[PDB]
Amino acid sequence: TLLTNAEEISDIAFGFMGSKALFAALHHGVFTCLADGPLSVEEMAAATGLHPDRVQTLLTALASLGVVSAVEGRFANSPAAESFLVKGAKYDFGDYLRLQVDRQMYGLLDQIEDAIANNLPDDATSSYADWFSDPEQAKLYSNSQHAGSLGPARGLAKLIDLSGGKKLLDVGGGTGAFAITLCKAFADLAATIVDFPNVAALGKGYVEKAGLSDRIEYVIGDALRTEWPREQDAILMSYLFSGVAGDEHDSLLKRAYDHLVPGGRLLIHDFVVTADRTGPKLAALWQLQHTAFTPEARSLDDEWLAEQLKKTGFTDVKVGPMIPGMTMLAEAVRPE
Amino acid sequence: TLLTNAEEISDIAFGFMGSKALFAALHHGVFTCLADGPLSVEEMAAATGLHPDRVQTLLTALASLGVVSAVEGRFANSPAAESFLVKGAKYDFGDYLRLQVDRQMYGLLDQIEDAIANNLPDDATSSYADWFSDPEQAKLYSNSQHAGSLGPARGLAKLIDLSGGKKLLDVGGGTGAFAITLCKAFADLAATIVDFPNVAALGKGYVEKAGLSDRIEYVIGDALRTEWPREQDAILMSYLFSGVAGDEHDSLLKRAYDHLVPGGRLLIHDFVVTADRTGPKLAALWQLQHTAFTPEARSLDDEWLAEQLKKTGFTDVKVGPMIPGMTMLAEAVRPE
Ligand SMILES: Nc1ncnc2c1ncn2[C@@H]1O[C@H](CSCC[C@H](N)C(=O)O)[C@@H](O)[C@H]1O
Ligand SMILES: Nc1ncnc2c1ncn2[C@@H]1O[C@H](CSCC[C@H](N)C(=O)O)[C@@H](O)[C@H]1O
Ligand SMILES: CSCC[C@@H](O)C(=O)O
Ligand SMILES: CSCC[C@@H](O)C(=O)O
Repeated sequence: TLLTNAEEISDIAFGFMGSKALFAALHHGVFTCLADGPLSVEEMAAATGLHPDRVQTLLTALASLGVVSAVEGRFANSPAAESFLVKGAKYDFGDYLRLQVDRQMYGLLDQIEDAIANNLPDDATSSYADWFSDPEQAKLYSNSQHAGSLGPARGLAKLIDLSGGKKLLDVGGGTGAFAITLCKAFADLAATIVDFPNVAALGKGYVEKAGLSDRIEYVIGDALRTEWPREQDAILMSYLFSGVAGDEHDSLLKRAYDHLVPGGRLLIHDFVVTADRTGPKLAALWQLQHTAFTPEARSLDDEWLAEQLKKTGFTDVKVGPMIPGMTMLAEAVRPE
Repeated sequence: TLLTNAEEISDIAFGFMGSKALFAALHHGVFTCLADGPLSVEEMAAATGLHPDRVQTLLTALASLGVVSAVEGRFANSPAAESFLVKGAKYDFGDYLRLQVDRQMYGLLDQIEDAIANNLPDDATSSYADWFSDPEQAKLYSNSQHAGSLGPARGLAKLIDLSGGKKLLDVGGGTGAFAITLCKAFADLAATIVDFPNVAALGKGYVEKAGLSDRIEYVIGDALRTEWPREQDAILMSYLFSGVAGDEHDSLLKRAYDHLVPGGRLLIHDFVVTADRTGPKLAALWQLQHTAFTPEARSLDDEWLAEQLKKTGFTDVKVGPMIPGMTMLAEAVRPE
């Protein structure tokens, strides 16, 4: 798409408003109340403790975005709302949306005007490290991040083969949604996670809870200033490049390569744009979001990633989509 | 449409990142830099005083949104960008977006979770009066609004005839964009604008520099508590109902009626949704925005509006589109 109307510009300009319609509805459990069938404005006001005129305004906004249906003064969940937004649904993720995206990201992106200029004040969150210094933020971000990564981890376990008592290193693997998943999935697979203290202390909870403190250890600290375990069969870097300065990118690949065993695989999951750089829109937007608290970030495209993977010494380099319209998966092999 | 895919939810959830892409770009003069022709990342890094990497991330987000094209390594302004976002463009409204919408509205919407629950915190901005008592806030808001309203004001003059010695009352007419424009058109017209002190203080500047001091006067204050002149020929309310407690809607129509000579016209320009509450999307979302700082706002719909107008006593009551996909205009005549 290339914009033509002033209205089309307005569509983009006021997109934050629609995001906040969804977010607010989530906080007040709107889609959960609709789960048992259509409701009038007044029936909703009673179910949520909101004033009728306010719900009318909230729902009207929702209906206009297709998130709910509006038929004869009664509103109902869209199929997508029933699947993904109703509390308890197998695929529910309203909580990732309202806690991490709304409570943290929305406000945080008020920083980009300064960030894309590397003009941040000191009283701004300028890194993951700085941000996570606040344990209750670290826990707020991780807890939803974890929840959100479980699905993609499963999809991941279906492509790669870690069978054969192997060793996994997840650099920046947070609270362990990917390692925990790949370990439960693969026989005799052991894993290390490199992540910051406050995050690491939270992962240790998720890992002991899974009953896997025998197979999964944290090397705690800043990955860039902390020794990794060498001779690993597989390295996972998921949303690491995005939250890391762009000058680290080359030496990040060299290190991954150096810490691999011959035939070892490197796995990079992240917001990646096509090389023509016209999308995918969700990934480009998320690159920007990360830049808000990572002013030195750069933009990963699939071509660049391919080429630098090869010039690092990797072979069998492949790049494909993971989270539809949002992330990609790059696979690399240190040669046998 | 009625959404079904998790990616469709995602489109909306992260729509706010795209608003911010546009805004950050306006703040740094991106499109004005692309005004003379296509540019590369280094050149754009140069003209915007941004790092080539942060410009790449920014422009890439912009391309995937449609705001720019991405060709042979060089970025270009979309046609819409050329004409609406380039400073000095005949129809430029970039400053309205980055100053009023980005610097004020985006942050204000952080209140809706509480505002929709009629439970804002004491430190929350909870009305126009509250908000504009801050002169910097009033200035920032009103210099943009004046600009974004000049075009629609010309459109409104072309739709109506206020000739032959008329008196116009513009309630919450702000810095007088409309009034100035309709006075410029109809040489014998006199106007009266009713708006808050910090706003009127600005308006007078815009009025004097137009050479209209003799024909346009302010009545400073909360319109709800201040006496309006009587025997008017037209009464304009443009974006007044949106930001006012729903409590007060009936009795605004009545006063307008009582302050009109027989055969005089009431004009209501505002974000109005349709009675089926299906849209327009943009009006529905601005209704939610105003509610963030007007917790007793109610949804203005077209049917209610025409009905209340007849209820109050008007005739020749029509409602039609005004700003495409965003606002409507309701015309009514007090019987001859
Ligand atoms: N320099 C650094 N050192 C250690 N951890 C880092 C880091 N930079 C970013 N991180 C961590 O990288 C993680 C990014 S968020 C994603 C979590 C997980 N890898 C997943 O895919 O679900 C965060 O947990 C953050 O704490
Ligand atoms: N209760 C009130 N009394 C006086 N002015 C009010 C008001 N409530 C809102 N307003 C004003 O109405 C204006 C809304 S913005 C639009 C201004 C102008 N009528 C235009 O359409 O371009 C603001 O200037 C705001 O200050
Ligand atoms: C930096 S948050 C990205 C995580 C998101 O993709 C998810 O877990 O669904
Ligand atoms: C408070 S929004 C101003 C109205 C808008 O539609 C414009 O044209 O500027």
